[PDB]
Amino acid sequence: AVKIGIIGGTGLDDPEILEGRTEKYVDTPFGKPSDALILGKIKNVDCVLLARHGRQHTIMPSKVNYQANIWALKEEGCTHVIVTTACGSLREEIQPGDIVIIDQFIDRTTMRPQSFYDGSHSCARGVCHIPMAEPFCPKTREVLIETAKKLGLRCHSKGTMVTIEGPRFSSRAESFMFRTWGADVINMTTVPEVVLAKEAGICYASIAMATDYDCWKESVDRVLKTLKENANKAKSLLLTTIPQIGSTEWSETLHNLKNMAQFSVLLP
Amino acid sequence: AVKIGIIGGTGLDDPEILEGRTEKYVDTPFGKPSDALILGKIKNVDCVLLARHGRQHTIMPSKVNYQANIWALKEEGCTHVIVTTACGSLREEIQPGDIVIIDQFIDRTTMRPQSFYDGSHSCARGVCHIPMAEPFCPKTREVLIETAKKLGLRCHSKGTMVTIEGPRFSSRAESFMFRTWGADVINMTTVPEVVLAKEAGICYASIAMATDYDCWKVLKTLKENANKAKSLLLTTIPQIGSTEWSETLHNLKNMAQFSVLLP
Amino acid sequence: AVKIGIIGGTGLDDPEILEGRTEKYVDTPFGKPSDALILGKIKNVDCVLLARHGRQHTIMPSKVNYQANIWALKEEGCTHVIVTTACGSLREEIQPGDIVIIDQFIDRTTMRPQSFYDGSHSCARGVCHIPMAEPFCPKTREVLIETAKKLGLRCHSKGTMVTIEGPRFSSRAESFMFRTWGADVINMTTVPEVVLAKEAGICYASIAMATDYDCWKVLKTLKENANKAKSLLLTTIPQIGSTEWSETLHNLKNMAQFSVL
Repeated sequence: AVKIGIIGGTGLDDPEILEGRTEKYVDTPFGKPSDALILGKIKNVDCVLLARHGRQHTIMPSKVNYQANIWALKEEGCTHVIVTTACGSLREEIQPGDIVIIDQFIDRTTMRPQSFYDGSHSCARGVCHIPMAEPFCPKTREVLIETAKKLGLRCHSKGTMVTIEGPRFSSRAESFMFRTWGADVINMTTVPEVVLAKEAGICYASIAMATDYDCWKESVDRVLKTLKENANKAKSLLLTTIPQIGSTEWSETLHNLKNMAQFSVLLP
Repeated sequence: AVKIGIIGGTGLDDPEILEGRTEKYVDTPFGKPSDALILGKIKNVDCVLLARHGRQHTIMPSKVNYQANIWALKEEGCTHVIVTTACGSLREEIQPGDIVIIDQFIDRTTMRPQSFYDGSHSCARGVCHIPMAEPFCPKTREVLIETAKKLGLRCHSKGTMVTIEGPRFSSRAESFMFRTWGADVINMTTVPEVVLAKEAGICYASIAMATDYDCWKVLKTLKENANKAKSLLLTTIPQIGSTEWSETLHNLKNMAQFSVLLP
Repeated sequence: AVKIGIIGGTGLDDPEILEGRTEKYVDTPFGKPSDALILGKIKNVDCVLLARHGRQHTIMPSKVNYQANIWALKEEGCTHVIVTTACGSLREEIQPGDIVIIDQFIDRTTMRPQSFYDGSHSCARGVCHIPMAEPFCPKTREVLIETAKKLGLRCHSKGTMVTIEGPRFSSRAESFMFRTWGADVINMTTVPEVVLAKEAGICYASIAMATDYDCWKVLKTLKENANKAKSLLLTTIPQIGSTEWSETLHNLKNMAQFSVL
């Protein structure tokens, strides 16, 4: 019995994707989420859609309440969270329009809370050191990859996302430097989203859409065109991927995530 | 009608550079600037001088009000902001006493707001993703570069500045690490000043003065550097005032306005 | 005359270490330290033990009040602070159970104040730029190195620590990239602890105990490390007591004072 959190970023602020949709506002112990939860369905599978930046795209990446967002999805009984993110490419072979099913991340954020266990909440007591060797759910990633192959989508099977604080773009020096650190794509929103998802014991996976090369590489209209196409690629990828997920067993996987998440907490 | 904002850093807390000096505190939606603005002129060019750390150098770099400093200068009607910075050298060929007219930076700061568009000020609404592929004004830089040449100053034409949070200096491991990153010089104040200037649509350039090599390899050199930097400024500013800036300024403002996503 | 501050990290939250335990809760202009200072002696050397995370290990690395901790140890008269840290290893040659008398750090923290001189406390006036070229006391590190040999402990003589913000662990890609930066071991507590000890003019060194390989490549080896660290401390501290320091502290004290503008 699965329930799929879906976080929609840039170009997917308010996407018509769910059947039988209901609007639901919640509060959480970490504050309010970016916008109403959108309860709904794809084929037979229960989904919950949420606009990372709010449905009018009014919340900058530094100010996204990632804690509230993941907590609200957890609380609504989500088993998976699949997200999208418009990103810059740091690699010749990752072309504008390409999907990257990222497997790793490099944190360059500085102002964002990264744990539920901050010692200030009684819903999250103790000190948690969550493991990050494998931040993304490999089975959910496997299905995303398989399904994009089916759809005939240009797709990369792994990649390391460097997440910057923003809101500014990179400098050229930084773009070049990120390359030397082994980053493949860049954005402002993966961290700490992915980190909090692990703490919450939720299978998390990210659909990264390369909207353009970052400034290392030697037109707004071209970028907005790429971005709109990318959004439609991502929409089908989700529409086709989510029913595949709803047709396999997950209690196996989910028991191991819930355990890694409990076992990272140190009691007083 | 240019008007040059000038931000004095280490060694330039309280220089006497302007004619017809006048002084006033000013307010901004972002808080108090580091100190009173000093108004005055260099030849026929209107200038605004501001001490980055206060005139008594009382403000540490993580505590500098970058937003108010740049907003103040903008509201005063500045077209340009030319700044000095006392830096360390990460490169053998950038010798103590050299000037670097930097053209890139790497961010190592952790505590500083980098945008006016934080969602909480009526004067800056929207989400702004400002491009930083080319963070300093190349045209302002080019005049600085040419003027340094005419003055016979040891001057490098470009360089990448790594801005650390501070106020502590870098470990030796860190200094070596920054070299592997392609950093050329190191300081505490370039980020976010430079980012906020672009968001403001002001032409920004930075005269960086190597006081020493960083620890991978003070006071007297620092005094000589301020005097070279002051000379560069006195000679550059009348050149900026004698050339045309409308298209440059129009390109900056358009890029900035284009960066802003409204509801 | 010397007095040895001792900060105990993970596995050393409340060690049975000092002769004649006297419990002293203090306050500082930066807040309360993680817990009571424990006063005591080891072979006639005046010591002050402190639990980094509190005696029940309740405070996470990001929330440790490093300013209150260093300041309290300093007011107490400490000439030296020797600390323990439970770390990950980023090198094949640094195995679980090995000790590393670290000599460098790479800062990867984001949330943490790294100075006393913040312009808001009158006990610490002005702008201070503390040199960090040699963050750890070479004198104190040597004594620790010799003793560890004398004790039969696997021990590396130098090493660069990367201090990440946490509380999460590193991703693989971060862990590979730290190696290429030149880090050898990875923790969450060294920075700004080391930095504040320098400002304070106190001799600082750190016993880093590798509990595992970080993910580029358990609870048992931690308990064993704890023991090895206790030993190293019990034996190291009297050697320091029976050596001369006047010149070292003078130079530390002077560098600290000349860093303030």
